Formats: sequence, structure tokens, C-alpha cells
Amino acid sequence: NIENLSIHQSPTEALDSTFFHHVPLKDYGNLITPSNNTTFTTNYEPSGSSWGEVLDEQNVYLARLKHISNSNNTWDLRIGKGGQIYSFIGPYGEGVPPSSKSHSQWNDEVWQPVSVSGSLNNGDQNDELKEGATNAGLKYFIHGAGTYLTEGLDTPFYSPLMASYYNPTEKAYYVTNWGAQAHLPSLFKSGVLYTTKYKDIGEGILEVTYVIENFGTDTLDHLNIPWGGVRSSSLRGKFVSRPGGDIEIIYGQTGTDNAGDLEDIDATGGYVIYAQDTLSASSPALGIVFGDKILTEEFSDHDLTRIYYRSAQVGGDTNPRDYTLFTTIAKIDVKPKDIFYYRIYYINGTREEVQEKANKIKSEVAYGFITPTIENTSMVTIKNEELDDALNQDIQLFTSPVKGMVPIFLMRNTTTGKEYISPDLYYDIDTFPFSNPYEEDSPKYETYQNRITYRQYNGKIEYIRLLGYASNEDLSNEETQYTLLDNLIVDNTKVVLTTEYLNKLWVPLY
Amino acid sequence: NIENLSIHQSPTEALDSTFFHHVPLKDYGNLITPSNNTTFTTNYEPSGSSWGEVLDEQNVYLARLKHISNSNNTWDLRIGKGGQIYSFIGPYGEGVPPSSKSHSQWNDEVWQPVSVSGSLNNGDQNDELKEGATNAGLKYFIHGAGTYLTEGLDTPFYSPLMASYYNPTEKAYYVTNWGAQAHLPSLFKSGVLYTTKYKDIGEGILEVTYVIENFGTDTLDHLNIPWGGVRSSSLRGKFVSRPGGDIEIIYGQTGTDNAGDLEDIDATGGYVIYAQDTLSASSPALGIVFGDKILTEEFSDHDLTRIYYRSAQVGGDTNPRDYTLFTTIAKIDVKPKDIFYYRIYYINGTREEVQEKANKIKSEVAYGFITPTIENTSMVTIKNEELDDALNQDIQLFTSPVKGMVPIFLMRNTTTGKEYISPDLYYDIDTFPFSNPYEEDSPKYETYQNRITYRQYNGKIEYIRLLGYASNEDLSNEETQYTLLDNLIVDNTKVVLTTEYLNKLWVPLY
Repeated sequence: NIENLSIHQSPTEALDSTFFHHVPLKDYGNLITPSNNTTFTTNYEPSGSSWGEVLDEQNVYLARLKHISNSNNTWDLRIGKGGQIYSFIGPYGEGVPPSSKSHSQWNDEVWQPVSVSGSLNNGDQNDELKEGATNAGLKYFIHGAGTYLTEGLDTPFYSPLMASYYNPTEKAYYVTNWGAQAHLPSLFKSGVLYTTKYKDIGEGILEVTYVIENFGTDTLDHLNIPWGGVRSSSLRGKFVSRPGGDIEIIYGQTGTDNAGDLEDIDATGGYVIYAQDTLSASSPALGIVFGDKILTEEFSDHDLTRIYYRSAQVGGDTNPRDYTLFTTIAKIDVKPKDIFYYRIYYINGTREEVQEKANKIKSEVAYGFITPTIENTSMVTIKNEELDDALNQDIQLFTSPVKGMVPIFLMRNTTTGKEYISPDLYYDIDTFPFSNPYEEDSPKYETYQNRITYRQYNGKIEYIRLLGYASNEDLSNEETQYTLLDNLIVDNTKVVLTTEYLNKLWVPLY
Repeated sequence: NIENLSIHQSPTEALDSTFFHHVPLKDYGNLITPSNNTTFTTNYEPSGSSWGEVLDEQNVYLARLKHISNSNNTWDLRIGKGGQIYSFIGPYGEGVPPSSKSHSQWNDEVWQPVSVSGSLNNGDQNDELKEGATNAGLKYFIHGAGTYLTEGLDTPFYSPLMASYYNPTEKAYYVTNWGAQAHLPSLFKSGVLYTTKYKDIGEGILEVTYVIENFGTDTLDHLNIPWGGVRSSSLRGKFVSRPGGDIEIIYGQTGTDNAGDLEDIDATGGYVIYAQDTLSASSPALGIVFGDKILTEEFSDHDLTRIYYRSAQVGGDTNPRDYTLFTTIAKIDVKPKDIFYYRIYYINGTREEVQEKANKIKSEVAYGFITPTIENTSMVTIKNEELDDALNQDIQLFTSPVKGMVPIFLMRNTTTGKEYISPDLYYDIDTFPFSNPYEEDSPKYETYQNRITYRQYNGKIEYIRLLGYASNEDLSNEETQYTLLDNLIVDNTKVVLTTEYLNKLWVPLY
């Protein structure tokens, strides 16, 4: 019952079943009629949609999940290498924007979790800076999808897929990706794993559970869960729900002195609908359901202050960006070792169909914190032989993020061919002095003295997979002895514990 | 206001009135304290007690606190250079053992806090080591009082006094000392400040708060709070309290297959009593009150597993050691940046007076963790002129250990006379490679490879005082901007930031 995990089981094989035991599972009883026809594949099956001119779908495609139904409620979902929704075809056609900017390649206007550390983010524009300087790297946005471009980077660093699993009985695809600081070269590490569950629950409804796992040392306090939006030319009409289940046209459009619509979710009916136009209840539509409850009492230990939505067509009707942004935002603390989740729904149908399904399902949204127990967590064995006998035994790792345990990753130096395992995602990663963009007289000047940037995106190191978690404490009991992983290492070039991880990690003793 | 702190204000002056704001001030619901019955002095006033034959009380004396009362409740407390109680005279005469062993000079059988890192401590004797090897330095015990001797060291390194303060309205003497690894030459740094408050609360009761401030990188998980005990020839009768308030003679004596009495504190009534004999309720006595509550649920985040006492006469009635050990032991984690305290009481009177007073006061014992806030913390100015203009401005430091802030120490090279300030207590300290005492095939061999010992006791450097704390983060607001201390240094021989402290310490910018 401790299965072997081969280190070269690629996450793309979608076999990592035990790595998702901690994702909440929703039982609908007889509320929803399940799907009788769902396909899933990782074979390359491109959308045929129109994209920004430099883009090639082979660079982003990961998987395709399709709900095969009637003409109104069929939907066709394509997941990218960052675990993001980069293409989503419904009765209105392609609903994901084209990614018209050459430097933003399916990493911004795509459906994805995003998280911000407000204490560290700096959104200063370039006219706050000294002459000739730029604001590169100052912002702290960890994108689920991946990075913007930078010099020498021709396509994005998509958030590396670290594990994945397709459950054919459940009709659910699970992905875990290491989220990427989007603004390159970043001043900051990412200590966020994004786990997302995509499930065909029937009736044209897609159930998506966004999990944000903070294994780093920063506090995230601004969550886009999700960030995304729609292709404006496919879905030009914008509607918000109201308490009681009616819908109202909304008009928010970004421009001078206008950031669009913004309201707390308890001012809504739990959802928005984008439709081909605003003229007909039969117009093809996409609904996004985020619920209508802000449970400030229950989450007061995490300072949940509000949950709100934004909606805005970006610019005018001919903007080549062809993007209407939408986001659900949670203002809540996700501290180191916290794991937050939020379950939302995407619905495909006519506007009338979507409104009825959204009124029915919005009560089923939930969010909260996940704390897996050891007793409910599987283990896997990593074979010493596959690590070139770098240990004096095989080792066992947990496959759920029990509070405080430390993820262990398989990485490869692409120039030397050396493969190794480490908790340290930044071991041997290129860093460089940061060019302080501020004048000496700026209040912000001292913040950016003696800083470095991290170049983990530059291809020298490839991130292969998550192998499991090592306990941060001695779990010795009457059944099993534990010892420090340090005591087992024969070849510290293959099992790499850098200074901050010395004498901290425990595994069963053979 | 931000007062000046002269770098020539010796801690021995007992004037450091703002360095103790973080010590819990106990407010009593029923106890009434007198205000005309306490003396304090740092004038050399020796005890006249009999000590080990090589000892000179001038080498240990720091200060004297005396409670003026009747013949039963008068007590006379002498604090040593390490902040320890080295002499404690009551109705039974001298209560502290003589320190009969030449290598243990008021550093063991004295009342003191002691802390152990179980992760690092190794108590192996020479029998476990290779032929010619020694176990010197393998143990990890940070004594409040000071070090044992070693070849080349004629009197101890007493834990350097960093700050002290007598408040004549409160009748309380506060010391802060830098605890010493007692087993020399040590493999380990000390990252512990011990702050102890000695407060006369009247009628023979002395209130003592032991504060353990972990500013290092180890985890302490075995705390003697206190370690100490009594002079057996003065206090030969040993009693433990029981739930309900009665007392019982105990018999624990060290010897073959016997380490004395050991019980969880909730098996007691909250105290022990040592008395001149066991024959009469009028016998002169010393009570030590440690409480009877083990709050495992409340402290579950700190892994409080047990609190227990030990008591043992060391050897037979004619042992020249003339020592009955006593200690309260807390098994709890004090992690890096934690500050733990435990308040206990010493009571001087007849046995029956001590029992009555202890039954009443045992409910006032408490322990916990301290997290000082900026709002409750004072600041001081260190004058650039006093540092030979080594900076380009005067600097301000905090006088409480707000979590994460870095203490700054004044130190002196005894060869050159040069004084300097640094957070690095081991700057310029002589180190020597550690001879691995284990055979190559021992499971402990790798642990002791590539190790050094620290000779901070060798007289090269003298530790003068704690000047305050620098913030570990930028505290800039609308009024005062903060800068890196690095930016202010003109003479890096007088203000010393070594590699691990570069670009980390923030102070107000002038």
C-alpha cells in the first residue's frame, strides 16, 4: 500500500492519482444530471481558433476535455502547460481572447489563479523611475498560467506542471503547477503550488476547484480566483446577476477614469453571464458562478475582508486585444503553510439556460482552508537505484501537503544532463544584481539597493515533477521509525539539501 | 522621546530602564506588597559564606537585593556576573551550595536558567569515542550562569551582562545576560539572551521571571527554568507538595541506579520545600513554587509535552559537594525568534509559613510566549561622536526584542583597546577545527566532519553591553524614513557588519 513512484513518470501522463486526495470533493446528490458523453485526451488536438499572430498552439497545449451534448450545451475545454484555460469553445465559439500582444502569450487573458503579496508588490509606472530605467521585476503577481516575455525568452515560462491525474470514472482532470512570478526578471521567488480540478458534472456545467498552496515564506493577501475573461467579439454582452436570480446588463469598459464594474459578491446573485449580445435570451452565453456569501466571521483568523468581482471590456469595440476582463477577488491572508481553495462553475448554453443553471448551482460554491491529516495521506517510494544509489535506502514521501511538510522536486540541468532531487527550487539557479530603477531622493530607493533577480525561467534548469513531501518533524511511532533525510545521503549532488534545509526533513528509516 | 544611550553606560550601573518593557508585569488580584522593605546595591558586599577552596567571591559578585523583615522572612539575595543566584541567605543561613569542584565555579549548583537543543546535544562519554579522543564540546547546554573550566581557563566565562535595571519603586532588579555554552571548547554559538526579573513582593516571597530570548537559529526544547538547588547541610529536609495543599517528605538521592525524584508538576501541589530538618513546622525553610498546571492544549502550537521537577541530594550526607539538586523542566519548543517566560516564586520562612504562602501563591505561576510590539517599545540614540564618527549620522535602536529585530552589541578588542558595535557576537573570535572523535564507521562520524569550535571565552574580545535592536525590515512611514545601516557606515572597523548581516538591518534615516 506504499506504491512505487517512478521518477520518470511524467506529470503529462496524468497518472498521479494520490497527489490529489486533498482536493475537496463535492457530492450533488440528485441535483445535477451527470454527463453521459465526455472525452479527455492529451493527444495534440488544436482548437482551430484565431490567436495573436506569433502564437503556435503546440507551445501551450496540454489537454482537451469535451462535454459532448446538444448544440447549446456542448463545451470544449483546452488546458495549457501552466494548468490554465487557454481555449474554451462554447455555443458562442471561442471564448478565450486571442492573446494579441506578442509579450503576453496565453499568460494573462486566460482563466487562471493569480496571487499577490501586497507588502511586496510595487505597481509603479516608469515615470516614477529615473531616466532610462524600467519597472521590470517590481511587481509581485504569481500567475497560474506563466510569465510575460523578456530578453532571450521567446515563449513563456509556463508554470511547470508538477503532477496531474485524469479520473475517467469521475470525468475530472487534476493539475498541479508551480506558479510563476510573471514580471521578469523577478526580484522574488515563487513559493506557490496551484492545484486545479476541472470536472464535467453534467448539464453544460464545468466545476473548477482552484487550490492555492503556499509552501513559501511570503503572505498572499490578494487572490484572483479566477482571473480571466472572455473574447469580446464572441461575447459582447455583459450581465450581472442580482439577489433573487434576475440579471441586469452591465456596461463597464476600461478607459480614462474607468476601471469597469466592481461589486462585492453579496450584491449579486452569485454569477455573471457573458452573451453574444444583450438582445435575446437565446443568445449563446458563458456563465461564471462565484457565489454570494462573504463569510467574514468564519475566516476572521485569516482577515477575510471582502470578495468581489470585476468586469470590464478592455477599451473600445475594435481593440485588437479583443478582451473583456473578469475576475473574482478574495481579500484574505494565505500565510506560509496555508492552503486555500475556492470552487466555482463555468456554464455553457443560451443566456436563459445559463441563468437557470447558475441560479440552481450558485449555492454549491464553497471556499476555505485545507489541512490534510497524516492518517488520510498516501505515501510513495522513490527507488535509490533511480537516484544512482545516492542514498543508503529507498525513501518514502507523503503525497498530500500535510501542514508544514516540505515538497521535494525532481530537476534536471539541461546543459550537463544531471538529474537530482531537492526541496530547493532555486538550487543552482542563475541570479544577477538588480539595477535599482529609482533616483536616490525617492522614498522607494532604499528598498531596491543590493537586490538580485532570479532567472529560473531561462532553461538552464528544467523542472520535471513533484515527488512528494517530507515531514518537517520526527514522526517516529510504535509502527515506524523516522530519521533525518541528511543521515541517508551518500551523494549530495543527486539529493541536494542546501543551507536552509539542513537537518530539517524526516523520512522513514529502513 | 528618544533618549540618548551612552556607550559608556555600563550595564553594571543598573540604569537600563527601557530594556525590560517586554518582561511580563504580574498584576495581583489578592496580593498586597509592601513598599518600605527592599534594599539594592552594586557595591561589593560579600556573603561571608563558605565556598569551594579556590573561589574568590570578588570574581562572581554583581549585585545584592535584600528583603528587610523579621528574623523568619528576611532574605538576602546575591546575583552573580551571569545573572545567576550564587548566594541566597534566609532563616536557614546560606542556601546555595559551596561549589566544591574546582572546574565548576558558581556555574552549576546556582539558581539559573539552562536550555538544551535536543537536536544538537550529544551526551556521549569518552567510552563511545575513538581511543585518544575526548567528548569536549559535544554537549549543548547554554547555562545562565556561565561555563565550566577548560585547560587554559582559570575562572569561568560568566554569561556577559548586557543590560540591567533596578526599579526602586517596583522593588525589582532586572538582568539580561548572553548565555554561555557551558562545555568548552564549544562546537556551538550561543543565540540566547536570558532576561531574569528578581522582584521583592513582600512577606518573604521573591517573584522571579525567567525569560529566554532565542535570537539564534537553533530550537531549544529542554528548559531548566530554573536549574538549581540547595546547600544540603543548611536544608537537609526535602518535601514535595501534593494536590490539596499537604506536604510529604521525599528521599531522592543520587547514586548507583538512582537519579532521585522526578514527577510531573500536576502530581504536586505546585511547590517543593527544603527545610533545615524534617522534624518541626517551625524549621527554617525555602519554598520553590513552580505551579501545578501543564497547559498542553493552549500551547499545542509549541509542542508542550510535559513540565516536571527533579530533586536529589547529591550523594550521602558527608559529600563535600553539599548539594541537593532541584530543577523545574519544561519540554517545549523555543524556536528561532521565540521569547519564552516562566514566573516562579522563592519563599523564605518557617516550614509552616512557607507551606501556607505557597498554597496561596502557586496559582499565580504562569508561563508563555512574548511578542513585543513596536507600539510598546522605546528607542534610544547612539551618538556618532561616541563611535569616533564611524557613521554619517547618529543612529536609533529599539530597546525591546520585537520579533525578527537584530540585537546590536558593544565589544572591545583587549589587545588594541578598540571598541566597536556589531550584531555579530563572533566577529574576530578565534576558531579552531574540531577533531572528529568518532571512528570513520560510526553513525555519528559525518555529523562531526568539517566542524569548528568557538573560543569567545579566551579573553581576546570583551563583551560590553547590548545597545538595542535594529529592525529586520523597512519601517518607513509618513514621518520617518528608514535606511539600511550599511549605507551609513564610514568606518567599517567601528561598525561591523559581516557577511550574514549585510543588507539586513534598518534604522531611521537622518
